[PDB]
Amino acid sequence: GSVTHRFSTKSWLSQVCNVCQKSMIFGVKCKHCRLKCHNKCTKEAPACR
Ligand SMILES: [Zn+2]
Ligand SMILES: [Zn+2]
Repeated sequence: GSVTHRFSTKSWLSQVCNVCQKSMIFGVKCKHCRLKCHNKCTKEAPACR
């Protein structure tokens, strides 16, 4: 079928990117593995195991 995980958007308030970690509120939820990362930051964040 497809091994592509679907990401979602989230922005609480006091949350920080789990990749570059900076002043902002950007987060993405990856299923199959369950991870959090900037709106994208794919260049920094690793590959969804
Ligand atoms: Zn980031
Ligand atoms: Zn995943």
